[PDB]
Amino acid sequence: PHSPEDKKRILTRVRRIRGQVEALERALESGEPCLAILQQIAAVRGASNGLMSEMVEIHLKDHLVSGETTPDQRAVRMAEIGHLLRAYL
Amino acid sequence: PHSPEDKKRILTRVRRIRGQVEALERALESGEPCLAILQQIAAVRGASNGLMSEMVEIHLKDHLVSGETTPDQRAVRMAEIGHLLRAYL
Amino acid sequence: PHSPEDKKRILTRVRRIRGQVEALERALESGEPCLAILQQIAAVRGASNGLMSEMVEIHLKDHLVSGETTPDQRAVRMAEIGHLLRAY
Amino acid sequence: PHSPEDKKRILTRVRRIRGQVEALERALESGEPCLAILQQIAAVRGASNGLMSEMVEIHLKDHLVSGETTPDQRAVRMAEIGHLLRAY
Repeated sequence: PHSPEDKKRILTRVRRIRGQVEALERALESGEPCLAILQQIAAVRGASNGLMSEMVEIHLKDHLVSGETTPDQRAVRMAEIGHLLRAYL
Repeated sequence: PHSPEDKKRILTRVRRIRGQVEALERALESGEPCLAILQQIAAVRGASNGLMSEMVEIHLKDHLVSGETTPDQRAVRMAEIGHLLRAYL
Repeated sequence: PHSPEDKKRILTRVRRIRGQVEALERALESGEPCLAILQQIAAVRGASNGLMSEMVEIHLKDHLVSGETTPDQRAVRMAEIGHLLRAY
Repeated sequence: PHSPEDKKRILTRVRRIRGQVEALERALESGEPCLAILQQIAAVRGASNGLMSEMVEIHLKDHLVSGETTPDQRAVRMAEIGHLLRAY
């Protein structure tokens, strides 16, 4: 995220997830039911996906859309993400 | 896909999928075992995913990287597919 | 799918997919815009997933839930399906 | 997870996720480049997915396969998980 507001809202998502992952680690140590564990992991998966989507859009918008850039510059930028994107599906 | 070669290899992938979807429809009519159908379905999901990844990459290369475009042009192009990408994950 | 009710609803999904894929093949043959093509491929991927889901739930219910089975019988049936679930 | 080995290996996955998320939280606080962050976020998505996968397989084996259960018991257990599978 380039702009402060983007940085801000991504950090907010990450701290939420950290909290979920901490709650999940507690439940494993404390021997909480298998069902609950499965549910918590599903919540973490959903939130990680959601974070990935927002972050992909921010990155593309910041590096491929904005700025009086050249196609050569944007090609390098696209290549850096290409591996990430293939994996995303 | 803009270039003829890109159009060609996507059409090639789609025809492959058509073949699978045709075979699967056959297996359903023919009362073939459930496991096989589940498998054939899994292969179609797999090829559909792979087709998506590749097309996303081609589209991003053709509309966001290539061409002496303005940031305004790229924003319209990015918005046209923003929804697809969110949906893609 | 075992039951007629589950068998109709799966075929209906496939024929729907068939149609989308033929339309997609048509748009590629006719040289239509990238955007249109991207959008249909995305609709086909989505329909592929929905179908995978409906079919997984059917298979689990038919082979793991229904029937007075032994854990051994269910272990075999589960194993043939497990790798698929991992990929999904 | 029921067995100690399935319990250890899931905890090990969660702790590694914990680590990645704290590392990610760190890069954001410190103002590191966009690309690094996208990459770390992508590794966490990947790890979340793998964990979901492993846990689904563990849950299905422990509650649908193992144990002299009735189809009625398995139906209740299956329904509790069905939604999760669809979204997955």
